[PDB]
Amino acid sequence: NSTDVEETLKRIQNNDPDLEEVNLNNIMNIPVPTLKACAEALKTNTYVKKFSIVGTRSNDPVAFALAEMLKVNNTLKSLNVESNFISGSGILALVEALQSNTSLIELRIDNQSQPLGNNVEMEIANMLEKNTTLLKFGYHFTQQGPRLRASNAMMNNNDLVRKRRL
Ligand SMILES: [Zn+2]
Repeated sequence: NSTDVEETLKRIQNNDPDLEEVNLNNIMNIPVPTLKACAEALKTNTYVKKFSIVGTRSNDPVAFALAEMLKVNNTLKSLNVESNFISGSGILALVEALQSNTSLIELRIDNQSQPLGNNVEMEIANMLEKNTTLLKFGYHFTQQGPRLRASNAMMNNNDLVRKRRL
């Protein structure tokens, strides 16, 4: 990944119309403050459609910052925070943000360092049922109950798109 992180941050902040996709995947020396800055910048950015920070050694502070962003941003379509060190608290914050977001259609939280746990999984399933705009959720539920409810929620949301198309 040869992405210029600082330049990318600047473009997000300036709402550069040519920046539709941000991929910071596998860049392992990005300071958390910089990732936090990207999240803050996205609050007012209207052109970035995809934001990915897979394997960036991100943690809860970054997840919470992105959760705040999701409640304000109404243009980002896909957020990927896979393979990081976000805890169940950080992940729950991201999913909870969906209660007040109708733009995001894809949220990938899969493969953090630690497991979420049944209690977090159950709350997530509940949240996915309260949001009707998300179409893809990147995560493999360990528990059957939450797994089926989430599978059904995503199927329902996708059916909505089909019924309202054109
Ligand atoms: Zn998984």
